[PDB]
Amino acid sequence: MQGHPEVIDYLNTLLTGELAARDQYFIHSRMYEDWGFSKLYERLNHEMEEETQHADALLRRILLLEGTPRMRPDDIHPGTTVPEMLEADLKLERHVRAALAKGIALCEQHKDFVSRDILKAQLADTEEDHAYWLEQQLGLIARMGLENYLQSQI
Amino acid sequence: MQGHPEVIDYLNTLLTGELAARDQYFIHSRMYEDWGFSKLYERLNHEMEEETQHADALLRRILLLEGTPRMRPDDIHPGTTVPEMLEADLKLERHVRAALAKGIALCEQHKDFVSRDILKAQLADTEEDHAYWLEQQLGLIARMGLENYLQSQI
Amino acid sequence: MQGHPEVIDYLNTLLTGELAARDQYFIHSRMYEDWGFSKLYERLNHEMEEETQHADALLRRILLLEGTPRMRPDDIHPGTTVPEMLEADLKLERHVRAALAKGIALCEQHKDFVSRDILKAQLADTEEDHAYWLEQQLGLIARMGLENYLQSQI
Amino acid sequence: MQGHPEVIDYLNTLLTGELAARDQYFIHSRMYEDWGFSKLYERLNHEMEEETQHADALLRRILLLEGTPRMRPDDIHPGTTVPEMLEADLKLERHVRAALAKGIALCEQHKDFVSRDILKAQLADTEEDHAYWLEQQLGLIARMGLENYLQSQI
Amino acid sequence: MQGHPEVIDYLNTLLTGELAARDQYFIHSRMYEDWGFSKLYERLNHEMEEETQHADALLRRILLLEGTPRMRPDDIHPGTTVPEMLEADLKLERHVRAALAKGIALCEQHKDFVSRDILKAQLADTEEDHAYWLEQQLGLIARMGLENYLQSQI
Amino acid sequence: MQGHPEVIDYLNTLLTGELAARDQYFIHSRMYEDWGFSKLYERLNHEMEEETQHADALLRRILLLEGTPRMRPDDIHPGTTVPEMLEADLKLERHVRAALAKGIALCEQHKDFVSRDILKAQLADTEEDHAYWLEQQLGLIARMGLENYLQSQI
Amino acid sequence: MQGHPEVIDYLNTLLTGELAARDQYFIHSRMYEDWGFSKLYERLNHEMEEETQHADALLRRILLLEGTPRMRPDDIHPGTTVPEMLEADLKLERHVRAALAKGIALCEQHKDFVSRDILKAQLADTEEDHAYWLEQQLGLIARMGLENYLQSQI
Amino acid sequence: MQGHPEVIDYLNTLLTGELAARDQYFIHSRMYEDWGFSKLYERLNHEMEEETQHADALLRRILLLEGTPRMRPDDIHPGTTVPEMLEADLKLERHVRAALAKGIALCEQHKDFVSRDILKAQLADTEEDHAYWLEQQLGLIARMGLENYLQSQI
Amino acid sequence: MQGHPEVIDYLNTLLTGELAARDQYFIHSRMYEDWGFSKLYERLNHEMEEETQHADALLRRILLLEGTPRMRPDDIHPGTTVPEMLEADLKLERHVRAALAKGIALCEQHKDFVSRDILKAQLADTEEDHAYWLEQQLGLIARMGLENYLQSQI
Amino acid sequence: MQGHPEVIDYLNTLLTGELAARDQYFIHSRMYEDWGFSKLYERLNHEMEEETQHADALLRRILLLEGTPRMRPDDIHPGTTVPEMLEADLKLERHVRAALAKGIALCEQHKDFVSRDILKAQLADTEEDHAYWLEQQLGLIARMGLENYLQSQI
Amino acid sequence: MQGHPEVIDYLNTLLTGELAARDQYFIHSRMYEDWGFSKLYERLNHEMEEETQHADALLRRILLLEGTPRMRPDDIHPGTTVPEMLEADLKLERHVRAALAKGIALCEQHKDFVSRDILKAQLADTEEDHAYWLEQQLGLIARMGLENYLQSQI
Amino acid sequence: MQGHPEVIDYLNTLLTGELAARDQYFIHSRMYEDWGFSKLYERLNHEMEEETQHADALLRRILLLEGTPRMRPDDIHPGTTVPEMLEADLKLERHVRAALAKGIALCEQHKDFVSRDILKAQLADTEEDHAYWLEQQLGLIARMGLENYLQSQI
Ligand SMILES: [Fe+3]
Ligand SMILES: [Fe+3]
Ligand SMILES: [Fe+3]
Ligand SMILES: [Fe+3]
Ligand SMILES: [Fe+3]
Ligand SMILES: [Fe+3]
Ligand SMILES: [Fe+3]
Ligand SMILES: [Fe+3]
Ligand SMILES: [Fe+3]
Ligand SMILES: [Fe+3]
Ligand SMILES: [Fe+3]
Ligand SMILES: [Fe+3]
Ligand SMILES: [Fe+3]
Ligand SMILES: [Fe+3]
Ligand SMILES: [Fe+3]
Ligand SMILES: [Fe+3]
Ligand SMILES: [Fe+3]
Ligand SMILES: [Fe+3]
Ligand SMILES: [Fe+3]
Ligand SMILES: [Fe+3]
Ligand SMILES: [Fe+3]
Ligand SMILES: [Fe+3]
Ligand SMILES: [Fe+3]
Ligand SMILES: [Fe+3]
Ligand SMILES: [Fe+3]
Ligand SMILES: [Fe+3]
Ligand SMILES: [Fe+3]
Ligand SMILES: [Fe+3]
Ligand SMILES: [Fe+3]
Ligand SMILES: [Fe+3]
Ligand SMILES: [Fe+3]
Ligand SMILES: [Fe+3]
Ligand SMILES: [Fe+3]
Ligand SMILES: [Fe+3]
Ligand SMILES: [Fe+3]
Ligand SMILES: [Fe+3]
Ligand code: NA
Ligand code: NA
Ligand code: NA
Ligand code: NA
Repeated sequence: MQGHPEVIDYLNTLLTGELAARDQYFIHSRMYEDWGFSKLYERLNHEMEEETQHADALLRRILLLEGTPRMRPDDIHPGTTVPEMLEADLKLERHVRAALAKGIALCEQHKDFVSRDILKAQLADTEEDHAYWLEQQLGLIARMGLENYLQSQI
Repeated sequence: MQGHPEVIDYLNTLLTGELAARDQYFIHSRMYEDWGFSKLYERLNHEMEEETQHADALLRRILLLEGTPRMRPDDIHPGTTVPEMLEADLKLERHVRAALAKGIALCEQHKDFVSRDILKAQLADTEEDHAYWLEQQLGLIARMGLENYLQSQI
Repeated sequence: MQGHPEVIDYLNTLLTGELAARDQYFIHSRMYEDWGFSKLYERLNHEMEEETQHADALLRRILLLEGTPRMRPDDIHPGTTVPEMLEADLKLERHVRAALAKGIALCEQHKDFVSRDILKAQLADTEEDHAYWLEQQLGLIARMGLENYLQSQI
Repeated sequence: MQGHPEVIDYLNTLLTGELAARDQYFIHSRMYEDWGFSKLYERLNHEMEEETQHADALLRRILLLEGTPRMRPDDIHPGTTVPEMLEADLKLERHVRAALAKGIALCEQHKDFVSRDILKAQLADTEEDHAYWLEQQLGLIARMGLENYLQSQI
Repeated sequence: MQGHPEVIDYLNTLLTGELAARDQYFIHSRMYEDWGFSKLYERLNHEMEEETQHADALLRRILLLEGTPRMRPDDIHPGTTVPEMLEADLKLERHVRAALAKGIALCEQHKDFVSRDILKAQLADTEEDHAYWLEQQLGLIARMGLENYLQSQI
Repeated sequence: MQGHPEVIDYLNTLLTGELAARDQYFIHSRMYEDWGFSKLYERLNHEMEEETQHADALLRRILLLEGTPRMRPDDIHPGTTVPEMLEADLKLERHVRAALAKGIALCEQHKDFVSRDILKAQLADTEEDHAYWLEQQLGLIARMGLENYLQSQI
Repeated sequence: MQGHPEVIDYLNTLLTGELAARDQYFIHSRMYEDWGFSKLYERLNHEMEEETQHADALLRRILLLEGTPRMRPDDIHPGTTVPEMLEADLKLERHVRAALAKGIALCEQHKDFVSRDILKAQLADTEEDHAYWLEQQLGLIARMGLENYLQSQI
Repeated sequence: MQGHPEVIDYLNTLLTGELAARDQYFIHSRMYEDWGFSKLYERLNHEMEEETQHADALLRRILLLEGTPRMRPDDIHPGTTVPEMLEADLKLERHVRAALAKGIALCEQHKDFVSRDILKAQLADTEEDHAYWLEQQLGLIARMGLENYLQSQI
Repeated sequence: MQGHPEVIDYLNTLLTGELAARDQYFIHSRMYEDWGFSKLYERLNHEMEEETQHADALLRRILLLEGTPRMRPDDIHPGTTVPEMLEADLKLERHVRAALAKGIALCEQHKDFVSRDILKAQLADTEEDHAYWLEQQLGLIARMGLENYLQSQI
Repeated sequence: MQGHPEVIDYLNTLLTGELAARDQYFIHSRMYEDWGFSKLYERLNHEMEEETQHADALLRRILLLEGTPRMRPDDIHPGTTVPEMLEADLKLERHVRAALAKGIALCEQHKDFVSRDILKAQLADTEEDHAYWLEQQLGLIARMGLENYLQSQI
Repeated sequence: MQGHPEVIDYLNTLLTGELAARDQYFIHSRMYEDWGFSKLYERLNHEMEEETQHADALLRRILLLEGTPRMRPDDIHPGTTVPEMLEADLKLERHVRAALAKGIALCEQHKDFVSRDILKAQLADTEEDHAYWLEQQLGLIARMGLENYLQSQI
Repeated sequence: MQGHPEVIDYLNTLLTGELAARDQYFIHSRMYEDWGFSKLYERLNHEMEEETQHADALLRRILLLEGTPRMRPDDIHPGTTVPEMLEADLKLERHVRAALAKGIALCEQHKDFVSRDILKAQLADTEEDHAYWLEQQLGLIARMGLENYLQSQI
């Protein structure tokens, strides 16, 4: 079934954003593991699997709409310390959030309600789970200090 | 069976106090969750269920005595930081404790011994579990400092 | 993540409406129990738990959006007979329904699609379960008469 | 295997009658549910599944006989109250009964004994279960009055 | 251990009251069974077992206090119709309630706190279960009429 | 609860479309079975059950909104060969898709968000499962030829 | 119990027809096995068991009616290729079908309704299972070609 | 549903025949038991249960057809020795067989095909099980002599 | 929470009494074991565990009230023969009983109802179990003589 | 532990090759699914998971050696038909094979035997499983033709 | 089978290194236990078992090659504080790593590929598990400070 | 994938060596069985299965490399007594060992690292299991004498 070219193009923009989120969590989770923070490894490894599923949903929708998926991830920007990595991932999730919300409005304007619903499901994941967890960690650092926080993530 | 109007009125005063305790623990438990302190969320969520049961016992007793329950909670006074919230809940429990003890004496004076027993059961919960746990947390903060304490409640 | 002040304020308006629905079902379910209608007690006790979950969803969303939840329930208006209580609860659910629908439109206008989805989930509960059950009971009373209906709810 | 054209045509007449019986029970069962009569919903939902199987048997037999099935249901005539719906379904079953009996005689005259047996199986269902249950409900209404009857079907 | 003679004598007064409550429920439960009201038989049979336990607690306490139990039940006053029997049992429970409350005050004045606690346990049973159930049945009769109520107790 | 007449009327238009989809899959699944293609029978039998559920959702929503459901299916247009039947079902699903999308926009304009959500759930089924499967079969025929495809569906 | 001589004689005619059907399926199933078509072996082996049961029913009925069974099978006419064998079995089943239908009419004319019912059970097997399966295979060959069909029966 | 008076009357004639068959097997089975032939007791006790089911089917059909069942059994004619009882039961079953066959023809002439099918089911039981077993026992007596036969039935 | 100094002091007086009861049962139970009376060892070992729990309840309550527990047991007065030990333990329990009852009155006068309830629970244990068992043993000795009694406690 | 810069750089070259292999299998597996070839979807989905593990091994080794992983995948070159995609994946695996073999020689020359072993494990996967499977599919197409091959992968 | 004398001698050099690693972990694990760090005891106890297996592999290989194992461990150099012990073990593992890598090159030059493989297996253990874990602990100390780190190892 | 001709040729040389080892163990194991040495039969039967797997690995690798396997086993040289057979098998394993080691060096020189790894796995089996077991048996004979050794292998 042929989708609207503007919707297909924008789904492709989101797809390359999700492939990048997957890859940023791939490097960050392994960096956390390398430093001995098993709880941060486990959380970010789990998020990497979740972004792979987000990407998969977009990729499959683009194919169903007879589009050609764009498979190059956006460039990523890993941190070099725990606070920088948490900040970098939060910036990433805020960008995804804004990009999804623009896509939701676009899908409504092109009367593609199934694509809109796919994006809204990911927006809820982005706001209520991914970004929220990151905000919580930065807030825990602010309240107990970085050293106590890092001890809790061994 | 028609209860004594003074006892019914005082049970209503206690009921609105218990509905408020339930609601203060509702907001505090969710604030703790929002900040990433799962152990404080779990404890205060559990206390919210316990105050709902305390309220239920009073509400049912008022109806059995052919009274009309007052269902508006007392106003609550949530804190804005972990130490303020613990303090606010302790002040709340101390007020409940005093209110229950006055009610126990009142029920005895009106020879309503079943109502008295209902209140004494809640007084033991208030003193030996609710208030006691809060005193313990504030004492833990005093002994290990706030930052170490907050780390323990993740 | 900072939500739009108008959306946060309106979520707070809905929250105090849900806290009230919880409390109206608390008093009504216990009144039904007091009169020996176990089936009405069980149904309204279950709805009280459902409104507590509705309130919880709004409260958590307000906190996630960096708002301060308003915890005072709206005033409630319990009935004094079975038909009055059913009517009062239906009036309550119709008001909730209208309030949610206005909030859904508001969330769309502020491009807060996750908040909109939270409200739409509650709107479906309100229309297809809560209000619907109440309409059914009043219709059963109309068809078999009040006395036969009350016998069926022992 | 090529069936007799008169038998195929008459099986088609019965098929559109069975598709209609299925659809009348579809609307009636959901109307009963909408009014809170779960026992009438369950019974008529079950009959809707039984008429779907009756239709299926006729449809498959028509295809086996190298006929082309007629898939438009006959028009249906739903009631607007419980007594009218029971009456309308009984009128429907009486019509089906007569139509099946004519078909049984026709199949014998064309020496199509397998088609005859298919119809006789449905005739027994129609007389001994479908129509019989409806006669029983109308008789229960006559003996205990409509209001007591409707109470029994909640 | 020698109890206070006034307390022992009053426990004996209560014991003969409990033996009577047991016997009134014995005759009423069997009358209900004789008329075909299995639910009233089961409830009053259960209450007869509960009053036997109440009597047993008093009898054992009197012996422990080196008193001689009085074993003649008070005279009972069975009804002749369902409404009269419910009324007669409610009058019985109201009398027990008042007698227990006087005994509680007496035990306190003689500093016999264990006897007081035994009586308070029975007072809660009397008010919150025995008398309450009877009030509920009479209220159900008032709301749905006697005939519908009796049908519900088959 | 009284729905908007334009929304009720349009839900009725969709209902007769879903009843037709159910019936087209009823005849097609049995035709496939008659020819020995058990895999096509099983798939289309399953879709017939899915369209019955789609119809049921619309029918129930119309009743809840105090409308009168229209129960006559739209006319159907069965094929006479496997490729024609697949094509006819795809044309059917494309029509359903367009009709649902118009209804979604209509429900939004009348601020009936629960009806809108019911339609969006069916739109996702229509696009991502029903129509998609049919497109896949026609594409398999194009890639391996009809004869090899039909062999795979025995 | 002495049956009618014309009915006994005709049952014997059918018995020798069923013994032949058993034997034609015996040779065909083993020929299919010899060529490597396990699915055709399994199907025709199963039909051979079914014809043995058909023969058994006739043989037992003839004995019950005090007749002497004729045990020589009719001559059979096996094919030499898969299409010829399917055709030969279909011709066989069409002959059985016609012979059974004549016997059904004969049994009715001699008021032997139990014999008639035995024949009608076999007629349904013959039309709806045995002949139908063979028609389906020939139709599959027509639709996908012989080579693809034979591959599917390995 | 009102049956044809001639069919109802004839079903009543059959019903009194089946009630008699039940009663003849009641006395015969107990006579066999009294003499120590447990195998004949068990067989005839089982047949008595089967005739009770035959009677039940006729009785229920007569009521469904709005007839009044005739409940007096036909007179029975028990034997006084094992060979006489077997003979008497065979004569009974032959009479039932003939009566059922006449009823089958009558039901067809009045186009009551469900009643006809009820009778045909009983006719098969009568011919293939009840009468057949009795013929077998008499034949066993003829082949091994009465004394050896009776030994086998201990 | 700061308790009343007079209540704390009196709880301390009771605590040292309970620590002594524990220790008197420790020596007596082991003396009984040393002489071969396993049943007296088991009973007094069990009472020693019960007094340890009584002491624990008082100790914990004193700490909760911000008092400093007094941990020196009162002096104990073990017997030298079975009758002397039973007598010594009964004297001990009578003293505990009186001390608890005075404490109950004191707690009421200082409106410390939770402390009062703790004491009343122990008073019931003291009267109805500990002292009662001892009275029973001395009474058994009086009724069967010491030698028969001691034989029963091996 | 600081690795040799030339080895770290070459591991990074391999890592971006493995991230690309993962992504080419991501798009190809979903394209196969979109066309209805479930067996090709399952195989390539499984290979995508295997390349993710290959990438993970390299990424972790680079971090252990105190290098900074390069996370941008190499560009990929998806096909547009089944034969092109198989060819494109085989070209990809041949390139990986050659790149790994060069890396193995490099690791030996820098006496990094653990890195060498990591690469040799992946080389065996590449040659004996990934590339081999692709060669097999192309060979199956050559032997049975593309259409028969594609039928086998439904 | 006679091994090369230079390879046997070098395996002996490695064996005495592994016996020493076992013994250094023996003393360190017990020192950690003595200080109350159960997690460091468990880890180093596990490494002591792993070095015993490394030694065993070398010892067995030397015997298989008809060499005489050297069983004196190299001298060890335990630390006196947690940071010194971690450092001392890391220095030990770095020395083992270098010694193994030299042995791998030596085995290749003498074409003893099985001995080489034994050493490479231990080299991977040394680099990727033993040394890596130690680097991680020192890095955790650097990031959260020694005191927080030691608390985490209780 | 086309392997290097020199590597393929040498793998073929090894393959015919492994086929011979399989066959020498086939004859030796059966000779041991024939003489009553079940333990030698079981061991050499197991080695025959192991050499079949070694051959299989080489054969499959040669095919993967697009070579043509040479399937003639090398000539074998069975012994005629237990000591001769053990010696002959040890000579065989020493030859295999040397042949594998030459092949390992050859594979490295042609940069075929997967083939090298296949050979190294077999070299470890040859040295550490096959040859080692044989050396052990000859050494056991030297230490306890042949007669005692043979007794141990019954
Ligand atoms: Fe998750
Ligand atoms: Fe995402
Ligand atoms: Fe995300
Ligand atoms: Fe608790
Ligand atoms: Fe409370
Ligand atoms: Fe509280
Ligand atoms: Fe619910
Ligand atoms: Fe709500
Ligand atoms: Fe609600
Ligand atoms: Fe049924
Ligand atoms: Fe039907
Ligand atoms: Fe019907
Ligand atoms: Fe009870
Ligand atoms: Fe009582
Ligand atoms: Fe009572
Ligand atoms: Fe599905
Ligand atoms: Fe649909
Ligand atoms: Fe559809
Ligand atoms: Fe079959
Ligand atoms: Fe047959
Ligand atoms: Fe047949
Ligand atoms: Fe039977
Ligand atoms: Fe019968
Ligand atoms: Fe019979
Ligand atoms: Fe005890
Ligand atoms: Fe005590
Ligand atoms: Fe005590
Ligand atoms: Fe794999
Ligand atoms: Fe790879
Ligand atoms: Fe690969
Ligand atoms: Fe390990
Ligand atoms: Fe080591
Ligand atoms: Fe090590
Ligand atoms: Fe082995
Ligand atoms: Fe080998
Ligand atoms: Fe070998
Ligand atoms: Na700390
Ligand atoms: Na009634
Ligand atoms: Na083909
Ligand atoms: Na004999």
